[PDB]
Amino acid sequence: SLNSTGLAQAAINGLNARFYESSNARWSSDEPWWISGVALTMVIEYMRRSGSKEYLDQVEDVIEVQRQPLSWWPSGEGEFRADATNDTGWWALAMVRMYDLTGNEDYLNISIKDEAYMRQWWTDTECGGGLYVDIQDLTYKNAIANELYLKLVASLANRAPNATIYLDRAQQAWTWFLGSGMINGVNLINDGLARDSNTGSCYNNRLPVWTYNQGVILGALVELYHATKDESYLLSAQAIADAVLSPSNGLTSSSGVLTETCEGSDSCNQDQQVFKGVFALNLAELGDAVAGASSDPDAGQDYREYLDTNMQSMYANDRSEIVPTLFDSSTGDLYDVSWSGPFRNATMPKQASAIGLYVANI
Ligand SMILES: OC[C@H]1O[C@H](OC[C@H]2O[C@H](O)[C@@H](O)[C@@H](O)[C@@H]2O)[C@@H](O)[C@@H](O)[C@@H]1O
Ligand SMILES: OC[C@H]1O[C@H](O)[C@@H](O)[C@@H](O)[C@@H]1O
Repeated sequence: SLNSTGLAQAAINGLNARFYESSNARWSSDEPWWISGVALTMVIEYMRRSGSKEYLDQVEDVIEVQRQPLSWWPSGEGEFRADATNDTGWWALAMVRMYDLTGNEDYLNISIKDEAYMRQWWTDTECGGGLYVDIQDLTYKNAIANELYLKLVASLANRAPNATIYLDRAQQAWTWFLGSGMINGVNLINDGLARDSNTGSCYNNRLPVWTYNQGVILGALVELYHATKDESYLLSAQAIADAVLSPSNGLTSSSGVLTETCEGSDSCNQDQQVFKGVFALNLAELGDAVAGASSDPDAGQDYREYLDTNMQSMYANDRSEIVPTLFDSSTGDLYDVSWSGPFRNATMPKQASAIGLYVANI
């Protein structure tokens, strides 16, 4: 009885009415810039799966302005090339989805510039591969910057000209990620790697298991499947997704609701508030690829049922509505960080995570 398309549009309206800045062509200048890129990916994804184009003009506005050289990183020379490789990766993947929606080669070209920019900080001399996240310091090869890069080259291997060098880079990047040790004994991905002070060897730093570090890798393995037709990539993604859905690992509550590790202590900062929706959208990409790769009608049913359970829970316990006025006739929905907990406030990262879950059910 739940229309995920209608609720996604209501959440996007709530996101715009409360957090969109027309004068800046950006959501919430007080919140991390990379989350505007995630929010743009959510809006673009809503339009792709629903067939709507209500926000196409707004998206183009954001793209044209945020494409300019960043005031805090002019050496990047615009095209979303920022001071952290993970910032560039989020916008690069948004530009891939923009190309998927419009077919405009201009957006694909941004994604190609972003790939070359990110590879500038891939080094085989530390950890045998992988790239750094802190461009200025080069002290952290974490999980998210390398999952974003892996998903980028894997997508370019399916859409860009000269896609062979991108397929070669994606297969080598996955080989490094697998052998890095960041995937642990229960098939979940820790935050990043640390380096031995004496030997220079790298090891899993045992930092928290974040939901979006279990999601972006699924989209990367799905794009690696499309380019190779090798179901081995899907099986590896399925093992990671299964670990997230298993209540023994703590990411799935006893009610079957996705729960970030910081929700219990109510310590989720601006970054962590958006992590859940990123995983949900990527899990929908896996479930779609799994269902199409087999003739079983029940293929991917566990992932679809999981997304539906979380949608209903957040529908009933995490929802609020903006108060309409005599002057502002705007309508929509607002959401907090916990998909099962109550509503205390609504911020842009929590709103963006909200849209991602609804779009994952479209
Ligand atoms: O919150 C957990 C993550 O925290 C850091 O990533 C977020 C921050 O780092 C990015 O380089 C920049 O975009 C910042 O603006 C952003 O706030 C990393 O430690 C990451 O590995 C963690 O998962
Ligand atoms: O304002 C500074 C600007 O650059 C920083 O590196 C990032 O945190 C951005 O999110 C922020 O908007």
